Amino acid sequence: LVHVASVEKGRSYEDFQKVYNAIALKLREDDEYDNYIGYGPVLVRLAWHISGTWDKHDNTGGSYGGTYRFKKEFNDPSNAGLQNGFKFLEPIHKEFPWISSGDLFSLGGVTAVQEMQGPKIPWRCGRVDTPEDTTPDNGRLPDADKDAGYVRTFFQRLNMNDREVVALMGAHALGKTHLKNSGYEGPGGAANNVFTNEFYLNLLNEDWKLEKNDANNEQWDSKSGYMMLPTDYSLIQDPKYLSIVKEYANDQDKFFKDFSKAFEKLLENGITFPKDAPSPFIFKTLEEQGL
Ligand code: HEM
Ligand SMILES: Cc1[nH+]ccn1C
Repeated sequence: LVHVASVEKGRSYEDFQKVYNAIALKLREDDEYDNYIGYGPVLVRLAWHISGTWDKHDNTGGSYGGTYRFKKEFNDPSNAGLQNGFKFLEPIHKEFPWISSGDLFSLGGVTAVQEMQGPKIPWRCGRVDTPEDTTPDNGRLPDADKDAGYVRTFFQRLNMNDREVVALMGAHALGKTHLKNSGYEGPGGAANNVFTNEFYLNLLNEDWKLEKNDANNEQWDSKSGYMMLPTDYSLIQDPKYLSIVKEYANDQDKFFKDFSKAFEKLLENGITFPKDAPSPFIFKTLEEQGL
């Protein structure tokens, strides 16, 4: 497979900035979802799940085809809880019917990170909706109950190296695990709808205890009321991952820079950009615009 980026006909930067502003205005507005966490965290989890199905060996999956819109992908056990993110973006797709699904789902993630005071993420347009039979089968997204070798081997399918994997995982400072969605429960820290390097500081500074939860799954729990998945806790059990965790805990700006590069890479895997294509857009936040 080759998936060539094709700009939505007649659209430029100012068009996409209007879709970004519509998602950001609605994030401000529906601030009550999930006990006042808001929809920012479920929207970056949706952009990572529609992107994380990519396989570098045959170029199948990834964000290009917008195939989460199909039942097979929508009902994947690993996507439980993302229906909420889908339902949020649905009025926005009725308002801007010209944008492709892959472009809207991925732009949802970019807008959430920047509006949660995260780094600016460069974003490219050009994903094209593909037919229901290009939908990847279930089972390509990662399990939580595993160790650092599984994590490393998994992320190699999307060709992510150690630094990219540790930077990407800093997003687990956001939102929370939910028992009915995944069999895990709890938040990762206190500031769960503001983007900071909190995931790393908690992993280095809390007194974590391994316990089983009400679903019979193990997780690491701390005195503070926080939790870590086995795959999260993995990052301080592997010596190469631990040096990077320490780096990001001591330097949030380095974390923001590397998260920005890795998250754009993740959202563009599997897509060829022609060099006539527009350069990546950097969108302004509501605040930058006085809105
Ligand atoms: C080995 C990698 C990963 C595994 C096993 C994993 C697993 C999980 C699980 C079990 C949940 C909880 C779902 C729920 O109950 O609602 C979760 C939540 C979340 N994940 Fe991941 N994750 C991984 C990587 C990532 C990455 C790379 C990102 C983003 C760059 C990400 C972003 C999120 C976010 C923001 C949430 C919170 C969503 C909410 O509050 O509803 N995850 N993850
Ligand atoms: C710490 C954590 N792991 C997954 C989600 N969260 C919040």
